[PDB]
Amino acid sequence: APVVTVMGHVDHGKTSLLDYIRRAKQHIGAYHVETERGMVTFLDTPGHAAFTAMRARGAQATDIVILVVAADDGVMPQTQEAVQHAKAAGVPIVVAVNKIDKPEANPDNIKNGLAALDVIPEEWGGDAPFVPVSAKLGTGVDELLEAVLLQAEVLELKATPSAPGRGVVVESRVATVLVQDGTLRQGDMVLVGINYGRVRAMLDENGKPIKEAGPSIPVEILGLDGTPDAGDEMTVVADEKKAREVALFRQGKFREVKLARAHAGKLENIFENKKTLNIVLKADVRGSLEALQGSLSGLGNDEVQVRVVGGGVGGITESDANLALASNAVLFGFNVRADAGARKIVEAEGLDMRYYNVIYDIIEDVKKALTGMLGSDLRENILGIAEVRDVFRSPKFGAIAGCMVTEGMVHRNRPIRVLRDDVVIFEGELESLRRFKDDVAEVRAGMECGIGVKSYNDVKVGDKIEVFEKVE
Ligand SMILES: Nc1nc2c(ncn2[C@@H]2O[C@H](COP(=O)(O)OP(=O)(O)O)[C@@H](O)[C@H]2O)c(=O)[nH]1
Repeated sequence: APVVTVMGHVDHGKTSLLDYIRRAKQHIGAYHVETERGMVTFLDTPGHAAFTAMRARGAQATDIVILVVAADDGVMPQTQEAVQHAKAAGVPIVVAVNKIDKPEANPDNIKNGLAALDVIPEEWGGDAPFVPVSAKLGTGVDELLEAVLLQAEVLELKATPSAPGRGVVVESRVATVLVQDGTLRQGDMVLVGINYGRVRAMLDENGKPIKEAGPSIPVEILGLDGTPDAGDEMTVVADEKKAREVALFRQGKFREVKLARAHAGKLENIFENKKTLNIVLKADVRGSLEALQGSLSGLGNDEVQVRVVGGGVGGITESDANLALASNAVLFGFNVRADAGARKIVEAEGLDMRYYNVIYDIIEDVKKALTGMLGSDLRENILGIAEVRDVFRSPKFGAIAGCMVTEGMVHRNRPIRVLRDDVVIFEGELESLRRFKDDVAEVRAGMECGIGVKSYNDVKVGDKIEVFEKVE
């Protein structure tokens, strides 16, 4: 009885397939279906973003993952990101073409498009299965439900019924847990993550009250003193003082491990702490991604092997940061900046995150990291940010844009970058800046000004302008 997570591109059929499967044989976070070949359960929330977030806390609540693609407009970049996320942990991947109920959409380019992703099918090399399904039409459910269990061909031992409570939390709305090992008879003391309580309500997916929990079945518990996190682990204790002592020891241990990760996980400590140095790469364009991947694929043979575990085009989404945290890798943003959630995750944990705007710099830094004598605190710094709120261009010289300066100081003697959607578009120099039509040469923090950049008039609303100095 494995655990299934649905993964795929947006608007491809993940929710539709999950709903059809549930209806064939009240949203809490998980559900289960009984089949003659064997019971199989699914998690309500699909997508790799939620899958890796709980992965990052060592939960490992996945057994088999299924990709859903479409015969039309198939294998989009998010599908590649999802398969990367599934392979980083390491699980068998079962793929399924969903929209095979379209006006002659051929499920043939999908196979040889996904083949060049280490998802080689059976008829090609014999590595992964391919199934035609259709949530709308209904043809293909039986094949998928047989293949999900057929490809689950590991020992699958343990999960002993008579065992102490051991499960993982899913959704802390009252909460829900999908227990891995043991039984969850109500009334006994329970330690759910950093939390203590007693089992008073033990509702099921359909709301029918029960008292016993299956080996790999979900259950919604209610009665705890509050709300734990979404990736913690739950067990059974006996003494409330024991639970409190365990909670305080967990505070101490987490506070120690955060500093240990922020220390050893930096790029500067690669040689000291093989080890198969992992990196997570983000680039502004596909060419600068492929070139960097080809350069970083081979670097050092006898000592340390560098393998890229990510690779995407756009800003540093919090899913990318969660993947890097789970894989304990090093961020690498080439001409791309992080978002708010990525900034939050990087601030919380260690997450060595360094930016670059030159291809050679990344190879140089990685070579020194493998060598072990790299220099620290180099390659410029950020000294000011402004947000563009209005762009006006008179028909005599149109380059001025109104900007609100946020958390920094913008000046005239330093080069600038202009970026949209956390992606840079131009890196030149500052031509003019003025307040109240007065040509001031220094704008403080929190102020408002009018900025015009030389030899570039394309600024729009909601941009960002960063000012930096090459300091060595
Ligand atoms: N023709 C056809 N349309 C489908 C099929 N499956 C899903 N759809 C449509 O595609 C959309 C899928 O959206 P959905 O998967 O729920 O969004 P997501 O959860 O963000 O991926 C739905 O609005 C359906 O109407 C199918 O097998 N055939």
